[PDB]
Amino acid sequence: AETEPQVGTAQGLAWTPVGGTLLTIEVAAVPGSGKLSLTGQLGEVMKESAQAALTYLRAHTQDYGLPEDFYNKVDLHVHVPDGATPKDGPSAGITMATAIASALSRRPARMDIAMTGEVSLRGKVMPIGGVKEKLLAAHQAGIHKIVLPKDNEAQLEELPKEVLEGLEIKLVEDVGEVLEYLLLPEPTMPPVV
Amino acid sequence: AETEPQVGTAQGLAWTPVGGTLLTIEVAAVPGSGKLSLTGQLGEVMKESAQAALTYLRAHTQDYGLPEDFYNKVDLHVHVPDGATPKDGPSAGITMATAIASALSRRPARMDIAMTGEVSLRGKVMPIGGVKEKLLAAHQAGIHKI
Repeated sequence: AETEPQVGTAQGLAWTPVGGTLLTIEVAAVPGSGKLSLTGQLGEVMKESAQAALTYLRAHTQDYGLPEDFYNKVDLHVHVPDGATPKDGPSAGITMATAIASALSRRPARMDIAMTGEVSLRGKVMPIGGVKEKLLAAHQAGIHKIVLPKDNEAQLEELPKEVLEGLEIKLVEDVGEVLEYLLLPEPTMPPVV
Repeated sequence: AETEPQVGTAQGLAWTPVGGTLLTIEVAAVPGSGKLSLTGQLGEVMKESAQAALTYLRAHTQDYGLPEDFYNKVDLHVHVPDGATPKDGPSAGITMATAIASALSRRPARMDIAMTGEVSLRGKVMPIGGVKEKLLAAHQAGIHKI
C-alpha cells in the first residue's frame, strides 16, 4: 500500500483467480475540450462504469465543490496502471467516482482506506462479488479502514476473526457517505480553470 | 549510437527474441490545432504509453518550459523507425516523454544515453522487464551511460 494522501488518486481492490490484489486508479483533469480518454487497457464494462460515475457527478455540481462547466472545458484522462494487464469489471465503481471527484475538486484522497463497490446512475451503491479475497489482500498491505456496500453485510461472516478484529468496516448505501469519508476538506492545488 | 544531441530524438532500448535492439524515437512538433498521430506500426499499449506521457506533460507545463497551450495549437506526430518492425509492450515510456519534451521545448536530447522505463500519470517510473539484453545491446553499440 501507499502511505499518504494523494490528489486525484484512489486506492482500490481487485480480484483474480490467483488471489485478489490492489490497483490504484489515478486520473488527470487537464484543460481541454471535454472528452474522456480511458487508457490502461480497460474493458468496455469498466468504461461504462466510468461514464456512469461521471454522469452522477455531472448531476451534482453544487454539492461537492466542483467547477460547474467541467463537461465542455476539462479533458479528463483515466489511467489504471499498469499496462498490459487486462482489467475490467463494474466493481471499481466507487473508486473511479472518488478519483474523479478528487481530481476535479482539488481536494486530496486519503490513500489508507481501501474500497470497492458498484455505482448506479442515481447514486445507489450496489453489491459486488468476492468480498473476502479483496479484504484479505487489503489487510496484507497494511490498510485498516474499509469502505463497502451496506448490502455486503452477510458476506463478512466468512473471514477469520483475527482478520476481523483489525479491519473496521464501513457499510455505506449511497455516494455522499463515501465522498465525505475519503476527502480531506481542503483544496490544495490551483484548479483546472 | 548517434553522437550529437538531436532535437526531438531519444535513444531507446527494446528487445526482440533475437536479442536487444536500439530504438530511436523521432518526434515532430508541427503546427495545427491539436492531434496525435502515432505511426510506425505501433501496438495499442505503446500508443497508450504515449498518451499517458503527453497527459503528464500537459499537467506540468511550467516545470520544463513547454508552451503555454499545446493541446489545441500543435499537432504532434510520433514516428518510430523502421516501418516494418511491429513493436509493443509498455517498456518505452520515458523515452517518449524525453522525445516529446525535447521536441516541445527545443532542447536537444543526449543520444549517448540509453534509457527504458514505464511511466505513470502522476509521474512515477514503474519497473519493467528484460534489463539484461537491453544493457548488453546498449554496450555493444558503444553506449556507456544508462
